[PDB]
Amino acid sequence: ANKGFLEEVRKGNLERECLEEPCSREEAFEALESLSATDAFWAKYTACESARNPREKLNECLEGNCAEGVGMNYRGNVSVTRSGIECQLWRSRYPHKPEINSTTHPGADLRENFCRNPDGSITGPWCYTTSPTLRREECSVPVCGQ
Ligand SMILES: CCCCCCCCCCCCCCC(O)OC[C@@H](O)COP(=O)(O)OC[C@H](N)C(=O)O
Ligand SMILES: *[C@@H]1O[C@H](CO)[C@@H](O[C@@H]2O[C@H](CO)[C@@H](O)[C@H](O)[C@H]2NC(C)=O)[C@H](O)[C@H]1NC(C)=O
Ligand SMILES: *[C@@H]1O[C@H](CO)[C@@H](O)[C@H](O)[C@H]1NC(C)=O
Ligand SMILES: [Ca+2]
Ligand SMILES: [Ca+2]
Ligand SMILES: [Ca+2]
Ligand SMILES: [Ca+2]
Ligand SMILES: [Ca+2]
Ligand SMILES: [Ca+2]
Ligand SMILES: [Ca+2]
Ligand SMILES: [Cl-]
Ligand SMILES: [Cl-]
Ligand SMILES: [Cl-]
Repeated sequence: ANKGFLEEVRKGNLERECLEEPCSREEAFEALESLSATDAFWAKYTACESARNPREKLNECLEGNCAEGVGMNYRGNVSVTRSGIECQLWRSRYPHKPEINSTTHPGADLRENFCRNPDGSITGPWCYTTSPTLRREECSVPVCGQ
């Protein structure tokens, strides 16, 4: 947050400016050292608004081992779908040509074949499946706070 006066003379600090106070994308950018880091942080940050209080809740959401809300914040290592289908590598173009990837969604952390919810799918974190007949399916990930 920018209370207006001279705080902006200080070098950006993520803890002070974004975690101890709400911040704008530009503030986050100033506090971080790259666009990559900014895209990643901003995606995790916005996906955790429903959990900014208390800090323990916010930190858990940002860590992303559990899904908050619809799970756009999820960054865990589950790579199998609900029905048990092994997830397809996000970077692979087979058996399904991904409409969603690193380019269309930077900061979504679409690594390997881990489940993610880059488009805010209502059924939670998902992944393109290795089954030729099923393009994508949601995964079973633990919900934050339960
Ligand atoms: C330099 C003073 C300018 C303000 C003139 C108003 C009258 C005097 C009252 C003083 C209170 C307001 C101080 C505001 C100001 O300029 O902030 C100085 C900054 O350098 C401090 O920055 P920083 O610690 O990052 O921001 C404040 C915020 N509570 C935080 O934790 O981020
Ligand atoms: C979750 O998955 C990540 C990503 O594969 C694992 O971290 C990687 O671990 C390898 C060693 O096995 C390192 O070479 C990589 O640098 C790590 N990837 C990065 C840069 O994040 C991590 O160990 C896994 N943890 C769990 C929960 O199993
Ligand atoms: C992302 O998708 C676009 C078109 O959908 C494609 O041009 C690009 O090569 C893809 N890259 C990834 C993230 O695999
Ligand atoms: Ca501030
Ligand atoms: Ca600021
Ligand atoms: Ca700043
Ligand atoms: Ca602090
Ligand atoms: Ca403050
Ligand atoms: Ca600024
Ligand atoms: Ca700036
Ligand atoms: Cl396809
Ligand atoms: Cl990868
Ligand atoms: Cl899905």
